[PDB]
Amino acid sequence: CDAFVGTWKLVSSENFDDYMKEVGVGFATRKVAGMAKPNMIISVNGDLVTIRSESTFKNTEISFKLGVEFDEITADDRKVKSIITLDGGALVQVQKWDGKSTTIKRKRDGDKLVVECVMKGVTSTRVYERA
Amino acid sequence: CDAFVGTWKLVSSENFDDYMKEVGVGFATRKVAGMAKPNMIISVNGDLVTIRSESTFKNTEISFKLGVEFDEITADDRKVKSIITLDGGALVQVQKWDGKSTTIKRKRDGDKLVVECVMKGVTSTRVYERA
Ligand SMILES: CCCCC[C@@H](O)/C=C/C=O
Ligand SMILES: CCCCC[C@@H](O)/C=C/C=O
Ligand SMILES: [Cl-]
Ligand SMILES: [Cl-]
Repeated sequence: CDAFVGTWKLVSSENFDDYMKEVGVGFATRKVAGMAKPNMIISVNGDLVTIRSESTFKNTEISFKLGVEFDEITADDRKVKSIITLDGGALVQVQKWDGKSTTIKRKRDGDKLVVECVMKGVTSTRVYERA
Repeated sequence: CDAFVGTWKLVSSENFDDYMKEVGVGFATRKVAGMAKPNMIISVNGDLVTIRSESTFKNTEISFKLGVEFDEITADDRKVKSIITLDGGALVQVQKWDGKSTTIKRKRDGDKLVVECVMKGVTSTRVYERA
């Protein structure tokens, strides 16, 4: 799971607004979230994975074990159940809440970390590179 | 558990260096950790409690359920097991790792949030007030 380890900075964002729309994120947060260029810091300690996201918007962190469901408060303040798994080199996170769910796929593409977020057919894609 | 909810800023620190010494935190981190004036953001969402700590030093966050042990990577990068409990108005956190343990008691005193950290008889006390 070490291919993801390191510090990553956002270099491109696509369709993030309609992904957020689909998730139920409100207008004001969408403006601030869409203007942020977060760093994403990923580390592994033994079996424990950690992902820190650092924007002007918010600073969040999740710590989790692969394939063990955990409770999470997302940056837009949803309380979700998440499970994160490693699937052929992609880190795949499923978040469930209030009868909905969204998949967040983190994968390595050349020198890039590509994050694909899907919910109900709406996809957002954010690309990161090492800082 | 709502007495702790809100944003808190550090107003005083006492004996933090020897507490850190006792925990095993290294010289360089002790300098940077001791110069930080963190904000501490506490929220409750249903049964889920969250504590964000925001310094120039690091931004961390733990999310937990009361009385349910969780794995944590501390700001100084120890992997610990923590259990947090509510004991007569004090939020009490025990961290265990490598045969050691330390207790972090968060309590309300008038308008202050008082954090008392103990390990092997060495105590540190940090006082926060609402930001
Ligand atoms: C701020 C809106 C929350 C929706 C999830 C989105 O942030 C995923 C980002 C990944 O980099
Ligand atoms: C940075 C050293 C980690 C040791 C725990 C100490 O930070 C507790 C602070 C509470 O406010
Ligand atoms: Cl690379
Ligand atoms: Cl008060």
